[PDB]
Amino acid sequence: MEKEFEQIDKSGSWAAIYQDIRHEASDFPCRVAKLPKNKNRNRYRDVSPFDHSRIKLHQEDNDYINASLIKMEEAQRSYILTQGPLPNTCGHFWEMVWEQKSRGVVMLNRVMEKGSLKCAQYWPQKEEKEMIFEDTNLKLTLISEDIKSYYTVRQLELENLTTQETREILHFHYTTWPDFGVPESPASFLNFLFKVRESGSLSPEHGPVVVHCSAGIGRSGTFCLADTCLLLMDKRKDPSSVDIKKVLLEMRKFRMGLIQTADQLRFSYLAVIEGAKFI
Ligand SMILES: [Mg+2]
Repeated sequence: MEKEFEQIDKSGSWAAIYQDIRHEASDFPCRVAKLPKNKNRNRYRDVSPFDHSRIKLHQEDNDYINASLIKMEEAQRSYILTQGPLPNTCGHFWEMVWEQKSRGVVMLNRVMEKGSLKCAQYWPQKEEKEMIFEDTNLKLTLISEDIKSYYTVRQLELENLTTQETREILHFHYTTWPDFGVPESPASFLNFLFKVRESGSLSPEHGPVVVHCSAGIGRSGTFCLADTCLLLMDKRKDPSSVDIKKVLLEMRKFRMGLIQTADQLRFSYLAVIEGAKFI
């Protein structure tokens, strides 16, 4: 992978490789996402979940949420990629976390970036000021918060108000992805991924991890692509047979737009290369 990276870098063909992936990426219908009754549940008109892989809310009237299940068969890893919650979809977001039995939520953006709101403040900021989502009958409480230099980890408690059952959720918040471009080094991003792994949030004893940024495709795609490639390098008899382009195209069968720029594609290669040297 490193020799391939050096060749693409020296030939200046990141844009060409990226455009070939965009050209060959799967094109599946998103009929449910485009229904008029779901207009207020979507953040960007160009980012919708495919019907075949969308997560359904266990709701009789409207089961729609902009979220997709990415199921990586060989790696035995699943992820739910979703948009950053909207002011009216926070209850739906936490209903999905509850119903899917997720242990972790991975957030790759700040609430405000470039002076604009990228997602609703969907979790409580103080222990004593819990949030109640009346539409989905859930209460959410901040249990603890550990602020580090490149990321913050929070323990949240989700309570189903109907039964009074509770579930503990870990919120992994990468707070240092630059407003423009990608990080210069993948070191902090890889340390973040390893901290998510260590928590058990990506493990098969739990529901799939819920990952989002604003659209849930750019930085979200880089997170899952790096994690899956590293797992395959550890599992395979020939780790050099792991082709990041092929893994990305496989992921793109489940949600559109994963990796939004040639810069993110180059960053994903860099994170996999540096991650493999570490592992
Ligand atoms: Mg306090």
